[PDB]
Amino acid sequence: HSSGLVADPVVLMETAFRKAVESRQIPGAVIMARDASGRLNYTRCFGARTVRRDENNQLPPLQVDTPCRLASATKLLTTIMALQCMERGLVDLDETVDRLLPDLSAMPVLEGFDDAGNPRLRERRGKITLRHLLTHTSGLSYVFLHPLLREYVAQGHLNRFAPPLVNDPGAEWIYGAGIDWAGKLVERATGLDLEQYLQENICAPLGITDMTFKLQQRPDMLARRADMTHRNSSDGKLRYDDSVYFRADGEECFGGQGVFSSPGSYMKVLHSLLKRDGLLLQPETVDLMFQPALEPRLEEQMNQHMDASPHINYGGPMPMVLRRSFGLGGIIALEDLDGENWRRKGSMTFGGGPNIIWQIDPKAGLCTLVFFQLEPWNDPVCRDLTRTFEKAIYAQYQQG
Repeated sequence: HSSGLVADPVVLMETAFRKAVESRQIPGAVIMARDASGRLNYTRCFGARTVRRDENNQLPPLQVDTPCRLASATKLLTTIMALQCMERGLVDLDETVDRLLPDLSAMPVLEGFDDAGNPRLRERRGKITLRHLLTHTSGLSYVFLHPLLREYVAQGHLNRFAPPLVNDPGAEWIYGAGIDWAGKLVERATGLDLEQYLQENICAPLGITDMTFKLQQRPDMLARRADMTHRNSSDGKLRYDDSVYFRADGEECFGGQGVFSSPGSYMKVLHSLLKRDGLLLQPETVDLMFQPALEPRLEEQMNQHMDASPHINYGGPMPMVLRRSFGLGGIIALEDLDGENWRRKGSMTFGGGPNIIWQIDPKAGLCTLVFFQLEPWNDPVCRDLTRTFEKAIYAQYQQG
């Protein structure tokens, strides 16, 4: 036409999400991207927050303000809370946790079992520090992940705080309860429960009114929450899952998994970190979070473990084989994911069990999130849709 007078990657990506909902591959999704400047403010919602039909045989929509189970996306929130304690001089990242976590310090290491089935417990060697807790290098694991803890529970010997360690601090990178113990350290250092601490130090500075460990105390959030959806392994179909986490909060605030919030409120956290606006942490402390924390020996072992474990895939949509490290808050990419087309070296990421993925990319000046409420973790459809979203957004952002 006439200037001034009266195949898109992003449009194609949005169509892909819409088709995934229409074909019942996913219940719905929320995708968000923000840049440091504020110029990029992209939010899109697709489909439903459940597969359970309401009284009118309708599926309630999944929205930017829908309360969701964050699962392991809670770990970044707890990391920030522990780092605020450090900034306020309540804890040193390299001092022993003995002073605030004598109960964790008293925990033995489970070595194995004797030929009669009796557990073989020994004393932990070396100090556990808050830096070990935040980097998953304390020797703490998870019952569902470790074969020794799996055997220890199956025999009837045992709550994220209860299991013995499986290694000494600094021996190896092991995904586990270290963030739950970092949350407990925050409570001990401040004299507040993690819920009150979260409200005063993460929520209030960002104007967040829907982020809590105590969902049962929020009937407004209960009325609007997503339900969990499960993909059946037998036929790949979507089913309603009555998640125990949506029924009761429990007494303990589990820093590694327990927060419920909306995608919109979670993006406020990511965006504050990307902008280094000082609302949650000093800019120097945010820079520290993105620094590779592992010595060469642990970096090599973590990479060998992850490259060999695509069935676990902590990295979610990141390439299966990549040079990574771990910072304070998530996995750091030590190389560009795909040259100038996608996440850059230095970007940090983590996920939540229901296929939630967050990433902050300081070099590119972008942060993105994808929320699903679909289990199990590492779902191929969610993975592919997340890669498609990120790649389309990076393309549009760089084009100008």
